Amino acid sequence: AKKLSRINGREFLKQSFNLQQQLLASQLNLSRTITHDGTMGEVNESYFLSIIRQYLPERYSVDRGVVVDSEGQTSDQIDAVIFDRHYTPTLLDQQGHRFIPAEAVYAVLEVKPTINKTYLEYAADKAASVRKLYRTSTVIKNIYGTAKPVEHFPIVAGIVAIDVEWQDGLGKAFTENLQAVSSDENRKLDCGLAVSGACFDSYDEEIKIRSGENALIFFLFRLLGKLQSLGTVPAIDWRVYIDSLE
Amino acid sequence: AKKLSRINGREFLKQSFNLQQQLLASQLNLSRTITHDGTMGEVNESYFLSIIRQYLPERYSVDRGVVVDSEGQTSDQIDAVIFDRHYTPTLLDQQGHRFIPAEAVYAVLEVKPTINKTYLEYAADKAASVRKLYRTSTVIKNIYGTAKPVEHFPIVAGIVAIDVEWQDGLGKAFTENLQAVSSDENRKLDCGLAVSGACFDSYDEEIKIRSGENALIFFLFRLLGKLQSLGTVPAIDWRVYIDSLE
Amino acid sequence: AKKLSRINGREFLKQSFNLQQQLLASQLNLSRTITHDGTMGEVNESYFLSIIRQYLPERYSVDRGVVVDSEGQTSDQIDAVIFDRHYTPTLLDQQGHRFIPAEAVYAVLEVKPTINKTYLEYAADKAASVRKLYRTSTVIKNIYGTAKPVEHFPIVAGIVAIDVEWQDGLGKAFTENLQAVSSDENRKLDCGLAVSGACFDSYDEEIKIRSGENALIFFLFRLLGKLQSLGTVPAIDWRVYIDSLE
Amino acid sequence: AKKLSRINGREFLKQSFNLQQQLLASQLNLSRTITHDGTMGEVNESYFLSIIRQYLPERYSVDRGVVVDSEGQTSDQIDAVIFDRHYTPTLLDQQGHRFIPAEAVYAVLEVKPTINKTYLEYAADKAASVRKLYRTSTVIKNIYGTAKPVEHFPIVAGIVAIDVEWQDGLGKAFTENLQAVSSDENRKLDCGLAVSGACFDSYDEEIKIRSGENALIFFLFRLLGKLQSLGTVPAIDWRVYIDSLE
Amino acid sequence: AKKLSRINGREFLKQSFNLQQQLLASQLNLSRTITHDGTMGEVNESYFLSIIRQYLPERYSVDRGVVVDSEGQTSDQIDAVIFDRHYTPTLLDQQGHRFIPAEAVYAVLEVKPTINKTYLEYAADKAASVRKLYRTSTVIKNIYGTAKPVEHFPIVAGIVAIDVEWQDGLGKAFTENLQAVSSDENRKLDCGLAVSGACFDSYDEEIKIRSGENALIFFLFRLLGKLQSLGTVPAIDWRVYIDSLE
Amino acid sequence: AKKLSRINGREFLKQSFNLQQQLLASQLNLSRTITHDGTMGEVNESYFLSIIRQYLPERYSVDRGVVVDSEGQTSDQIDAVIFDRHYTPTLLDQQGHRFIPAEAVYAVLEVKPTINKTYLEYAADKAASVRKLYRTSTVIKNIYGTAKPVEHFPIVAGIVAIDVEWQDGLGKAFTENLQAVSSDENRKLDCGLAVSGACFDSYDEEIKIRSGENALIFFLFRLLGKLQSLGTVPAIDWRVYIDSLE
Ligand SMILES: [Ca+2]
Ligand SMILES: [Ca+2]
Ligand SMILES: [Ca+2]
Ligand SMILES: [Ca+2]
Ligand SMILES: [Ca+2]
Ligand SMILES: [Ca+2]
Ligand SMILES: [Ca+2]
Ligand SMILES: [Ca+2]
Ligand SMILES: [Ca+2]
Ligand SMILES: [Ca+2]
Ligand SMILES: [Ca+2]
Ligand SMILES: [Ca+2]
Repeated sequence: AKKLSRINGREFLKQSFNLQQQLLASQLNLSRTITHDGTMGEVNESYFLSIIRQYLPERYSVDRGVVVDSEGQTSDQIDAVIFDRHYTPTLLDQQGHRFIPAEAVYAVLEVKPTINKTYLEYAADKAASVRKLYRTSTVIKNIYGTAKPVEHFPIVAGIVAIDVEWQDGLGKAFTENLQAVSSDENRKLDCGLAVSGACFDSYDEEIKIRSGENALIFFLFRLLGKLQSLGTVPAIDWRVYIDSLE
Repeated sequence: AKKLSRINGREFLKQSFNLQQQLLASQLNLSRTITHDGTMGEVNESYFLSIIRQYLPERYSVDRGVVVDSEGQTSDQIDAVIFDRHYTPTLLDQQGHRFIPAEAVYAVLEVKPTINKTYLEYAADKAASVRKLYRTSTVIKNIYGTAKPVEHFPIVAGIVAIDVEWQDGLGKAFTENLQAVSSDENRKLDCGLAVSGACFDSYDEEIKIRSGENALIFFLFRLLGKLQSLGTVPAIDWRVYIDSLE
Repeated sequence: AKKLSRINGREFLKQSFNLQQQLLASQLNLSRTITHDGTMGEVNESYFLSIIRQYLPERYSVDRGVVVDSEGQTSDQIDAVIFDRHYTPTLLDQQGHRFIPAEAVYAVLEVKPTINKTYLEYAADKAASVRKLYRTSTVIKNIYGTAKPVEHFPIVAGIVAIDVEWQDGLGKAFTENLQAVSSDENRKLDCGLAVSGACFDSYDEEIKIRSGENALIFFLFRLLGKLQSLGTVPAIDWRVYIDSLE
Repeated sequence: AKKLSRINGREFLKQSFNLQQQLLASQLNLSRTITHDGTMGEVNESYFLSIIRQYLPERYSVDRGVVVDSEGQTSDQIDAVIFDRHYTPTLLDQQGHRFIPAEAVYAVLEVKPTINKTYLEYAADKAASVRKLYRTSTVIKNIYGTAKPVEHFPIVAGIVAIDVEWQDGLGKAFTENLQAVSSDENRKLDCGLAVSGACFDSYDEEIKIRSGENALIFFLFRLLGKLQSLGTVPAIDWRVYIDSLE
Repeated sequence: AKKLSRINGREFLKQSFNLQQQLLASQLNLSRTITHDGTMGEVNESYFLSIIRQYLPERYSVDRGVVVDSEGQTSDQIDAVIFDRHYTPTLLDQQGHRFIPAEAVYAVLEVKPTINKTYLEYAADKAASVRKLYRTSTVIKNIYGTAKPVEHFPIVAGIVAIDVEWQDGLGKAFTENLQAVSSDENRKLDCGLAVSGACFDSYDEEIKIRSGENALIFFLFRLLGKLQSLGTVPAIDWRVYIDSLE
Repeated sequence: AKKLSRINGREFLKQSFNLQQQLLASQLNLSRTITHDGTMGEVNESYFLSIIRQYLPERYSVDRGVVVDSEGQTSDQIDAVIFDRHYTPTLLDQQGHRFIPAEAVYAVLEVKPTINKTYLEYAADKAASVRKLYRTSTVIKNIYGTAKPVEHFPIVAGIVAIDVEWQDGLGKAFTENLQAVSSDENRKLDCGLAVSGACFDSYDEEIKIRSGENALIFFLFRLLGKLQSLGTVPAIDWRVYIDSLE
């Protein structure tokens, strides 16, 4: 039996996130093990989806699915999409199998067995499949009148994995590979999380890396801040989703 | 067995709405049949409510009930109300039996057996019972300070039915009857849907009509756009719902 | 059997709130009785939470828990917190046991056996435990650009109880005790409700008191108005919840 | 303000039901008023459905809809069906618009403006539309082996209304009319509730009537007992719902 | 960053429970700390309720509230009741504030700061307040006919706490105090859990104690087995909850 | 616009299933297309899970995950498991990522791009990974006393796909391949569904095949019957999931 004294606010905050990080590591590694490293099934993104949905403000929705645009083009299948449903309609889909208008998307994340060159490249491919889609923006009626259309922001993209393959972790080889992957704005990976205890992002332009027990809390609060900086999705042009129909 | 090749984004969008249109047609026509054309019970609006709730952005709530104002006046029973709950309180009601402050209302729709003169007139009567109610508007605290009260918008009103009775569909006789019904701003019917495959609206001032497989997707996206143009409900004056109480 | 004629809108509004007031009185008094006036357990705040959650606009969340700040400091256990989750993250908690960032808080209420001097003082102590916590505010990206940080508002605090102990109700002795308790901005009690049928608030600076069947509807609409005047919580500085972590 | 002392268990039980009875009376009478006695819309059964769903054991499901049998025959639209979903499949319907296999049904109730001869006859017609449908019963695999098919029970049927029209309440004229209506096993009305404060049933063969504040609690506990006596629905013959399909 | 290899089934089972044990320890100890050892509020039982609800088979319901019998008698306020809702009605209550018929109860648990003599005695007092209530049992209609009434079983009772106060844990002093408390069948404590890592039960008549990382999984599986041995609650006599009403 | 007359019960039953079959075909084929025939992601089983969960009686639970036994052994990742939660505990998992005791399992289904030899073999491999796991069975307390342990039944296994690859559909080549796959009781595929419009099963020992619009309704009702014949899962031995723990 553990000797328990008292728990203070800082300690409880750390534990509330680190124990969830350990739970995610256990679940995602079970899935990686059972699927033989993603070769006999996809790593099960569901518990990651649940945790990020629980954390994120309710202005954000979180699910897996496919992104579509008003030109009829589709992304690849995306493991985790962070998107708007407060202002943007739902295309008569349901939880676990979304078909999302590109205008609604804030961020996308791919869940892979490990952070390595191969899987960074795959996650960047998924990102590009979303960022290549066309997005509309229209005027906005509000308390102060009608605002001009909001400029689109770059969609945030990342990778979530069980661990980091390089022996030195997220080190020089990692940053060189990330710099090379992110040599195309459609392919940029802004952030990533390994639930064994590492995270990175380029939100401040320079690559910032964290390791250890607080990786999840760092990843989530830093992502919160990046999302904050984006504002709300622009107003979808409803005309363009019906203009080719008879 | 059907020969299935591949499904593209445009095709999936069309099917996702047209198959729901067919499902609604089947359900609403069952209800029309069982009730002997609305004479032994009301056409069951519940599946329509579910579909429009699923489609609409989450800033909108959808339910059946009664609308009330700060003068104690009530509308008739309304089959489908699109309304705000993000800023406007709930009068201790529950799903399926709402008692809604008039300030919260964006739109109302009546579900009837068919689109014909009699049922257009009934749907216009229901609309007028809502539009006659009194609505308040107060100042709005926001990030930029306090905005002056927002001007009210006209509530949108429409009809949903199984089919269209005129042999020529939504044709010259229809537009003349709609023009005559909508000769009173309280009675105007802005839009309508027959799930057999027709829709209309006057959102662009002229009457625009669509028929066939895409009626539902047209109706929903055009309604989305009309709603977009309205902004958010004005801020309710909380004083007027308690000013006659001791 | 009661003779029932008809029900009008004003009458239904009054009943919809007064019958809920009677239900709350019955439940809270059962809890007060079973716990021997709070001495063998806390008065069960759950049904109060349900009613205020049902009434309040969906921009507000309602639950019990603990408030924490970016300095690691905690409030006492709070019976009812009205707070934001639309813009502010959730610290991986669940319903009934929240751990809430101080920036999210609009109001706090303590549930006690009765309104008397002792319990007013306890409710003021709980309020101060929340108001002493540190709150951040950052710039706000929005359709019109980026707004400067929003100034914090004073958190609203109150007391909910079964009845009022003074024989004269909320009278001269009450207002003197409330004036003395509220001689410290951190300890101010802005409002209160006794479900036997009394309420008070200082929203208009002078103390306004109501008694009888409409106490609940007065309390809720007046609180709605006070909340309205506050706007939305300022934007949390995400940096300060991770700045002490390695 | 009301003087509140203490609440004991018996008192809380009575209040928990009588206050809900008053709430239902208020809601159903609002609906009766707004619809002009059922002539401009159906009385809204939704709050009744919610209360009986809340009370009844979870082996029972409660909703509105249509009952269908394996011969393709349908009942009329039914305001409240008490039915099984634990052993009996759902025909891909949703809440508020059920399409229920006759084998699943325990009881049906019709909601009308008042208890009078006309509305008793209508409620009996609805009952007969359900009881005329064909029901199957097959062997039952269980811990002790396989049981022979269970014999069907008579479906329970009743009426729910706002009040009772006869000046003498549920008196001699009522019992004579109920005796005449229930002169056909398909048309029998086993029970009824007027939320103004009356109930009746023939569960003990003789007609038993209650009036006043405890009408709802009597109706619900007596119905519970009648349901108890029926056991679980027999096992549906899955073959008969697909035997006419190619 | 942690080195992660693979996760096997046994390892994942252990982690899935031990990490939840650590989470509960963190939460319950926060609550114990904030409330100053239960003296400024009750330890928050909500997260315990969530975990046991999640684990237990769906034949069991779990909540806090008060137990009542057909004689109008009430228990004290109970932190966690495991009870039936599949066969036994709900007395128009809601989650977090149940008013439960004694016939429905399988088990009760009290949440306290620590396992010590004082808190064992308090948990035994709570148990006795439930076990003293009167329970009915009636015949049971089922596929094989009608069974005679089922004999009542003893309600299971226990204690949940953060840790164990004795320096030697659940040792000789503990077993002597538990033996003395459990010298009255109404006061018997069958089991207990300290989330720091200890559990006990007398399910096999002798006291069996476990310590360490697997305390939660032991407690839950052993409780599952004890519950299994009880069968389903007997059939409530519906007559006795209405026999004193007019 | 379609000419709509009336809808009868048989017609509505057929449409309610066939339109859902068309919806599933559209969704699953979108997923097959976007994933390049399962090579760039798994076919999204989520909408299939939703439909079968909606249809099946509530004694059955439906989800994806991994099956585990009391020996610590795991199945492969399973796309759809039909299992018990009414009597069998949940191993602290959540929807979309279940970790299921083998004793709880009634059936398993694998979702693949098409019915062909390769994918039949893969679905049989998944089945065997579940059927190889160890299952316990203990005595059962019930109204009639204590029953001896229930004998285990063979788990049902199948395949769900978009279409059938053989030009002749489910013909001679299919039945020979199914006969060869099912030459090992652990590998037997009892049933399958192609949402383009074919289904098969061996529930009656001989292979029965259906094609066309009614494939889904046939598959679901025939599966219902097969499940019916199995009874309820045996009672899990709670001891064996904790016997290797210290
Ligand atoms: Ca287009
Ligand atoms: Ca993946
Ligand atoms: Ca007024
Ligand atoms: Ca209607
Ligand atoms: Ca800090
Ligand atoms: Ca309190
Ligand atoms: Ca048939
Ligand atoms: Ca009716
Ligand atoms: Ca009694
Ligand atoms: Ca306690
Ligand atoms: Ca074992
Ligand atoms: Ca698959």
